Amino acid sequence: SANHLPFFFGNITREEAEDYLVQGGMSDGLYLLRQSRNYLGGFALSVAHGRKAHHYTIERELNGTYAIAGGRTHASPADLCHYHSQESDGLVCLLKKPFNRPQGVQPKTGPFEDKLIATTAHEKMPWFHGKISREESEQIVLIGSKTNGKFLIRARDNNGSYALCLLHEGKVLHYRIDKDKTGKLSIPEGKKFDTLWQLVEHYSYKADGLLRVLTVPCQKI
Repeated sequence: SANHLPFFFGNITREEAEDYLVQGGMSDGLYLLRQSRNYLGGFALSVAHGRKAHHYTIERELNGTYAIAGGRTHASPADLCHYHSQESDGLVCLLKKPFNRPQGVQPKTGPFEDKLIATTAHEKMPWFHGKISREESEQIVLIGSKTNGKFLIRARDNNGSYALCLLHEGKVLHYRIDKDKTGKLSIPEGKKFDTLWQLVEHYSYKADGLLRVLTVPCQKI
């Protein structure tokens, strides 16, 4: 699908997409497309309207079709833009001009690999150490070549519930990761994610409630 779209930027952050909106002209109806960072397989739509950027999450439905939350299904993300370019339907305005990728610029692929496969890809990742107790997690973090932001994720007493251990000025910080009814992982009062690696890539880029940003993953035993 949308890997060859001129306005598909990729796994860029929400802020970076807004910077491109100011580079494009911020004319109301200017839009671009990027990869969603907290909804697996879904997309995100960044539209500028009234001197502000507006973001809409294009979720991938169960049948393989993409649709906005509380909306009608579209074959591909391009079709959704084409539909919303002629019909407003719940958005701020109609999509007028796309902001094609500037020259030199390619789709940004992040450490997501730098449905089934995604859900069980964390087992082999360096920051995931599996099921360990709290005392074991702090020991393993405290005894290596340590540096601020060194972290790991462990499985809590529940299978499906995880816990984040982060190093901050000699102290191992413990953050709880809980599952909701939908099945989305989130830190208390934090943004919800579909997978753990999306939680890592978000928190390794911005503090967002944490005392510091995740940096280097602790190597697993």
